[PDB]
Amino acid sequence: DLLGDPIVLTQRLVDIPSPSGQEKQIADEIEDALRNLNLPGVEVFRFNNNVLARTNRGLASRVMLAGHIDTVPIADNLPSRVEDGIMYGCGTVDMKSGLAVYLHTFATLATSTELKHDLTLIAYECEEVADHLNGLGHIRDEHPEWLAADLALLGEPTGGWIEAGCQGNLRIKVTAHGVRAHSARSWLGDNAMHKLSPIISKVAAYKAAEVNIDGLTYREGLNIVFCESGVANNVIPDLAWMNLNFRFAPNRDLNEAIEHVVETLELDGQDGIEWAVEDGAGGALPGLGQQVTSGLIDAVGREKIRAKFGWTDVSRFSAMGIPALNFGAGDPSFAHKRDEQCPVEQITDVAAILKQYLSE
Amino acid sequence: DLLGDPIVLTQRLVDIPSPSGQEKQIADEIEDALRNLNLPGVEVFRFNNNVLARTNRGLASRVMLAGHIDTVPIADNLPSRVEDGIMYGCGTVDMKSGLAVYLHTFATLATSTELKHDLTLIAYECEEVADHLNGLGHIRDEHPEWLAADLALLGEPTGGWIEAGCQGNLRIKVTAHGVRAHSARSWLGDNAMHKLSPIISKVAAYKAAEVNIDGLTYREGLNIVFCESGVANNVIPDLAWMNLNFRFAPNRDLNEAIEHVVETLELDGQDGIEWAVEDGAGGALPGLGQQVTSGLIDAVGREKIRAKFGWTDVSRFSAMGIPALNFGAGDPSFAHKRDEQCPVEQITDVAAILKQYLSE
Ligand SMILES: [Cl-]
Ligand SMILES: [Cl-]
Repeated sequence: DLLGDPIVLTQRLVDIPSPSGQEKQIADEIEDALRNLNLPGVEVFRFNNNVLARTNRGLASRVMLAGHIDTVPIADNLPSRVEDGIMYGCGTVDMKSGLAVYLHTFATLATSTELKHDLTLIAYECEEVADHLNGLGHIRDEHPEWLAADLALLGEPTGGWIEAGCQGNLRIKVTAHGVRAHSARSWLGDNAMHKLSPIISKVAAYKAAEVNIDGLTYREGLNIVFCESGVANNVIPDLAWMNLNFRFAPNRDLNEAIEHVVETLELDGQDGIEWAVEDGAGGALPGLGQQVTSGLIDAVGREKIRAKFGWTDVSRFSAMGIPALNFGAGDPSFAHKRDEQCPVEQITDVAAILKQYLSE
Repeated sequence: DLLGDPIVLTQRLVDIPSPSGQEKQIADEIEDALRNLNLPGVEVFRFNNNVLARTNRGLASRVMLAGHIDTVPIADNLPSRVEDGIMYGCGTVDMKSGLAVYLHTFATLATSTELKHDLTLIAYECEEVADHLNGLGHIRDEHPEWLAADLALLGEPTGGWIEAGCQGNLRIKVTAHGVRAHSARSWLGDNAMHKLSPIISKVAAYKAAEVNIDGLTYREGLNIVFCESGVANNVIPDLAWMNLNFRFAPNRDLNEAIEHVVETLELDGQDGIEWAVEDGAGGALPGLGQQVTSGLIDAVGREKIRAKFGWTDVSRFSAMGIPALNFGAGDPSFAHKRDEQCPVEQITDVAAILKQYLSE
């Protein structure tokens, strides 16, 4: 592992197969590439298949550099080979590029006297699987102190752009109960499916709330994504359920997001209707209006920064009270596509931006 | 085959296995039991596995006696054995009782000088299967003249009661089309499922119309019986469909029933929504207020006659412009139950009622 060059490290990390669960090797290499390379003041920490590292140069602000080392199950995309200006392979866009960059820059500026911000580097595992294996997850649960920082940056592929923060994510399953009866004697029973009619109506009528933050504009989303009901053409259904997916702006927290959905749809009070949260997640504030961030906005340009409507591990930091942004290489597409295309150029563009940000 | 006794014929017809498609034998026996028994003026007609027979004694009114000779697939219910006042077996309640009765009475009164009404007897096949194999169906299609009568009686199990007419049956499949999009960017797409919200609301708000006929009261039914939509928790569904089941009073015909549903739910005009009829069927008027029926009402009692909310082949006659009633033996339950229980008594009760009706 070089760490002396950005593009080489990428093609090096990509050629090391790391589909979720088997990040063992790529993790071990990164640890040893940092240890055998004896950077003074730099602390290396091995936690499962996560690799943490931090400097303690006193210093005012602190920047977090995080990225996942795992990939989606490989599909004839390894090893990698560069084809005239562009690198094809697996992971070239999903982190392994940004990861190479986040690693490279930390290896260099850790001992550079012109480092304006303390650095933490977290290369974590199992991002591509249920939130009970997530590397950042266990870290937050056992060693939260390591997450501490004044700004967090996630290597997620953004094509050199800054996709600031992320929106909260809430999935609720609304279930209506009735009683079976022959569809010709409907009155003898109670149509469960019809009970969702009022709740459905409010959802289809709901106009998503919208909020401005740091010059950015986040828009919410409330949609029915699953609706299943029925047992026979001549039987009044006694059971009907839905899946509501609520995407809330980073100015809300789960408890608020939940309370908003439950109040607006009147999930409590409606007889025969039960609801429950199947998945919840916090949003992420970009905090662009802070000095800790000033430099980075400049090294990228105010007109290359949009809001992230999706959800990334960026929230795990914002939960800790840490502003976070998505900043990586490769087009957001080719994400899990069986032909990840990453313009070899963006690798150096990003690495350049980071130095300008962390040196001014 | 006796035809000299009602209860014997029943236990005889039951012991002859006739699950849909194999009514061959039971059909052949009935034909030959009528032919070799040379009733003068009586015409016997063999059509597929249906057995028709009619008298032509001039006479004013004419009564139709119809019943299906087939059963639901047998399930350890044959042969049959009577257990102290009650007969257990397969078909003992689903027609084979009424069929025995309808046969018996036709064999007797066909040459009796005290027969007030001309008689047609139709013992048809494949009632227990899609309406493209139905015996009465093909008869109506090729030899409608045989269905001609002033009153029709179906041997369906009603436990000696008269279940008058039947309600129409309409199933429409409403389908909404949208466009896929990430549930966090819902605005980029169009939620198909939300498009059914207005139509669903009208259905859940619709109060079924209700009509009185001949002292009887029919109530309609409009219910969603199937609702399926969704492709992923993070994907705006582009496709959503429903199954509406409309049960209309016998004062409406299919074209009216359809037009009522389509107007009330505004199925035309709503953009992105297509609808289609999957199944339709006419209702059946009881016509109890007619002289042709006078006798039968008396031989049963005005307080043993209720309205049939379901649907029976009784409609196939009412379509021909012929009032029709459901009058059979055995409890309406035990219908397709793996233990058909028919009180051996009701066999003679019904046969008695019929004579009193057809002799006065
Ligand atoms: Cl996004
Ligand atoms: Cl009924």
